Amino acid sequence: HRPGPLKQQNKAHKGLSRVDQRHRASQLRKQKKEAVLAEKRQLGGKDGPPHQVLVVPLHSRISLPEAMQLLQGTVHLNELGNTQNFMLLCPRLKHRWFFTSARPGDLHVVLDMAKVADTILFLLDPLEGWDSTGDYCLSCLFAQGLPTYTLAVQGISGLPLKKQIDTRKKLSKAVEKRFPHDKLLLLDTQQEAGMLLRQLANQKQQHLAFRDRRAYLFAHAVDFVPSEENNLVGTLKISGYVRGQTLNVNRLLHIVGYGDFQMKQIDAPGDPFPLNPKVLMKADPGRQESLQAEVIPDPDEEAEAKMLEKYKQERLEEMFPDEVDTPRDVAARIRFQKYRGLKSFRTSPWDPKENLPQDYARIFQFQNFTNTRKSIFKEVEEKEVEGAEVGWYVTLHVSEVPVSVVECFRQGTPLIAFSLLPHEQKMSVLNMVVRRDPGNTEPVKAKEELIFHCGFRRFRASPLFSQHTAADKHKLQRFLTADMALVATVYAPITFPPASVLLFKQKSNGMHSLIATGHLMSVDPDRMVIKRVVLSGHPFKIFTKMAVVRYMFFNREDVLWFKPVELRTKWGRRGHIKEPLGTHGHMKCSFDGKLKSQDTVLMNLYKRVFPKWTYDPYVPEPVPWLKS
RNA sequence: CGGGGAAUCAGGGUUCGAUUCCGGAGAGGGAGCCUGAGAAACGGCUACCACAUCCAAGGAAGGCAGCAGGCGCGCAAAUUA
RNA sequence: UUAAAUCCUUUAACGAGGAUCCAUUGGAGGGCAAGUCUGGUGCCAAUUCCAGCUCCAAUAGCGUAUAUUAAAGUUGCUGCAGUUAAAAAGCUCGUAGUUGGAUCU
RNA sequence: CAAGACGGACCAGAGCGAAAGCAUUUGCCAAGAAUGUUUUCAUUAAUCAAGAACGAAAGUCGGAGGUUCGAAGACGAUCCGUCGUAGUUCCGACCAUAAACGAUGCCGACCGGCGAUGCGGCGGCGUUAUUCCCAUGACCCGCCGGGCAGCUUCCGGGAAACCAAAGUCUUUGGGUUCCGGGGGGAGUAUGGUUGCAAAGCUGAAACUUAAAGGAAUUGACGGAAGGGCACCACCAGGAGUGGAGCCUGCGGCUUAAUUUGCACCCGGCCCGGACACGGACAGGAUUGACAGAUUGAUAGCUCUUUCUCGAUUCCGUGGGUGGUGGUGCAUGGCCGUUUAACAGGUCUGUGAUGCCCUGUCCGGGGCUGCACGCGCGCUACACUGACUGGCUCAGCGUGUCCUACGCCGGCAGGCGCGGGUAACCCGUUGAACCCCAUUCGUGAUGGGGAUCGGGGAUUGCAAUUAUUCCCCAUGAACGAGGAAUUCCCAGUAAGUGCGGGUCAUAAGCUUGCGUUGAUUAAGUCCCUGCCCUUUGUACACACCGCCUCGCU
Repeated sequence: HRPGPLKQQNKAHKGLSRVDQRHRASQLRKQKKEAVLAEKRQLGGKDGPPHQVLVVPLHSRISLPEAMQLLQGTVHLNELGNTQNFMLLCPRLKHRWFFTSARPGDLHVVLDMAKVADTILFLLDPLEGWDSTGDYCLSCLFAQGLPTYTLAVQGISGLPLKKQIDTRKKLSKAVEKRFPHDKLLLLDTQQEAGMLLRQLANQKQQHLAFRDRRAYLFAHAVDFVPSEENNLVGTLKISGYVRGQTLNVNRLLHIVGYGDFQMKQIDAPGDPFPLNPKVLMKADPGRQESLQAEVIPDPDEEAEAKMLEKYKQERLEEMFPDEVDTPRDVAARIRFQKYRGLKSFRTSPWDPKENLPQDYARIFQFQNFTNTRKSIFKEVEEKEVEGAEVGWYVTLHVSEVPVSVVECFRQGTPLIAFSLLPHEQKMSVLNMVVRRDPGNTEPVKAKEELIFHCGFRRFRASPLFSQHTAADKHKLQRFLTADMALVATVYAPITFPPASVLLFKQKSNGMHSLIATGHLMSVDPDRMVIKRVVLSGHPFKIFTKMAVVRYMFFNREDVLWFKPVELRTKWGRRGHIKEPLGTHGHMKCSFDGKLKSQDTVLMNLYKRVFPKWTYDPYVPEPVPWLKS
């Protein structure tokens, strides 16, 4: 209310020096330049590991051995059954290299020798940028994480000179889609080889969080001491350079293709290839050595028919969101017994600890995941554990391995190990957000097996797909929709984020088809999947704010068991179940407004869903990938 | 760095000019010279300071704010034709 | 052409119907140009998020950020104000600086 | 008698001062504006950075004095009171700040009217100084100058309040000084400087925000206030229901219904489409029926037994219409009514006209049955009385059911004979209260009458759950009625009887009528209800302030 003129309201009474700046700049610049000089001096030099360079030809038209001749200063040519990986020492530029090669389509080979490489040298043909296979390996490499890379074109000087300049111009477009701001170097003669080696030697290094937070190692030499040959299990001796952090023997060691192992000793023999031309220092004892306790120690044409059926199921679940027909034989209070109805999907609460299954008795939990992650990261960043640290060529005595791993190194498969962080070997629930790659559009059922690449770890498992929303509960997606990003929930060993998430489908011919890509969101079992089931029916008698609906049920007590569930329609109004007619599922509903004859009455049933125990740590080696 | 100059422009003004023309200054920071008509010259020498190269450990050699090219810096800039 | 070339210019031959030999970038349903539109997704018919259609502008270009200038008479010499809106000093004597009546054919 | 303080009323529309400020007489001192001027000097001026004088109150340092008042403080109440410290007073040093205001630099020019006021000057009749013996003072008239302050004004200006400056401003320049640049941060930090101190002067940035602010006109608005009217409001009263019994109405409780704002209930009849499709049908579809029975009763309208009529047919399923349906509009004739007119209308006609659907008679019961709350009435709760007997007074009306008269029966009531279609007969309307006389005697009693048993008569087809009356046998509650209020000012309330309407018979509702006849008042808005005027002041809304904790 506004006061009148008779209301008494009084009018308010209104009542450094330039030399010093230059000196400061000099001091800060000296600090930054000395720190950067130390960081650049570590890699490739006499106080660090060799600079590891993985060479990948992105086209089938590239002759890899002649390029390897060009890159090869003294060469120590180590080789395997099919691959040749050679060390290169050059005191002219004072730099040490380990040059490895990998053909695209060998998924484990390229992914492993790129997840230890410091540099990736891509090779291109002058005509096109890359084939479909090179595109596939580039998609996988972008998914896993790229270190420093360098682009080189191989046969530009084989073309006539009249086109050569224009060719490079054209190939710039063929590069600008995926490598937008990157120069193209040439590999024709020894002189360009020296220039390329110089570009690789002095270059800014991309640093990757997953492999620098954990100590890792690429095994240069591997041999075996079997305890019993009939047992096919014995002590393994793997020699390579310490790469990421200080290697402490009291932590578990993961081999990327064979899982976790306990390691007993770290010895430091002489460096076989030092830059400028038997002693053991550590011990085993199990007073703090972690144990391998992943589980709680306390106790023809039918395939095409199935594929078309899955296509039709994806179409139906796309066009009907969650509609499932009521069974005419089984009682709805029995088939849907473990279901409840929610007035509110978003705001109505749900107990995270209600009705936990047996499998959650086999996993671990965090009282606070964020505080634990900060504590372990602060410990691994600030403290300095008394172990073999970065630079020395060490040899690992690891306790028990299967023998076949040794045989793997005899064909040419790289052997890469890394020390786990604490709490990594323990199983839990991993929720990891994924998005679908456009190259593949085959249907993906939610509870089918898939191959997961998560943070140096490969395993076969069955996830659950749910929506990535901002609510406390997330509805189940039974098909991986190829437009948005969903969340896969799985039983998996604990991996502390960040880490890359690659999903693959095992095809019939042995190839892995890429499906997903992304980051591990969190590791917590308190996330829940909510299966949402629609029952629908016809309001066959419509009156003023009161309707008679059929085709919901077929018994009479099925209405009574599901009475307190409110109803909704496709056209917007809600409704409440008043009372059944009898014996046939006909039932009177109370509605806030009038219903159309073409309207359909619906209700939802909710059930809390948890993943399945499908964790297989063995991933078979694919055949080389090819475009179909 | 200064000027000729650029942008806007009713008129007055305002903002910019490191930058190919003119003048000045410096050649990692200071200093002292030799020769020469002319230099306090650095693609000349001599020291100190700061960095840094080869070495047989005795010694020797250094100056891209020239053209390319690299690292670093960064929001930010091209071929060792 | 030129040192030798490239490009342009000049000319043989081939080279256009979905002439697929396919123009983008932004904005619009409060105000300057441009909407009585649709479909999913949640809260108690209103209502968060997402994909679109239709329209509009400039066009081989069009957004964005930052600085600055013009709009701006919000720095005012031209050309602002100072009762009640930001603002005139407690008051007067109180040197420099600024301004200084009329008059000589 | 003394000490310190302060100069009211006169005292303003005043005056003076640079401002702060300035009110007892007298004397002294040194200044000052305006006025007057045919004096002098002759540009000597205007405005302020620097620097300097003064600067209310409170405050600080030395003294003196301490009446009143009085921060603090001690007490007593719960913004006040008693006592009173520093102070308030004077002198000498500091401090230099105020809403230190016209919230409005200073100097100069130009630009409306008016009649008042303060000082000076000029001109002028008159009245006064107990006619004043000339001037002088006080008044009176007019003018000039510098003031303080008003009223007025399409000078113009302003966003408006308003301004003779806040004008002469986009048609933008008289001179000069200080000073603002959205709101906060913030007059804060920092440095300098002044001060004995309290503090004074100078004075940011980071950051943060989309506003901040000025002026004016306004509907509605629970309400609020002034009045007025009213016994459906009040004061003083009268009669009281509400206290008891009976009766009646809303709910509530039972019930088959106790209908409802003969409508109800229990049983038996009667009839109740065509269209399409599929069935039965002359071997016979279907109609009529003697007789007996079921039934509260009979009845071919039913349950048996077959006589006859023969196409006049009869069974089922449809979300398909619908017709002996209800309803409105345009529509042509026809009454009575005030050429004309039908808001009174009427009448078998027209639109494949819009819409919504596809009960009769008979018998019985019930129509408040009753624990109750919700309201009107009758009777009495006794001595101003009850019983009995005697005496003596009306009116409004009504009547082919009002009745006179005679006989009988103790009475309700029967029989016969006349009057009345009405100021004619009932009827001189022989009424009841009231009066007189007897008995009763303060006693749930000769008060009061309910509820009961028997008998008789009347009204009706029928009186059972008593239609109604009469007589006898019983005398329950009822002791003047606690907190809502109903009606009322003269032949009125109240007491008391008598008629009309409803009625084959009630007595219970409403209307009136007459008889005896009271208390209080000629007032009021205290309450209630209604009608006015003012207002959006009061409360509320609104302003602003005050607006959760716990580890890493």
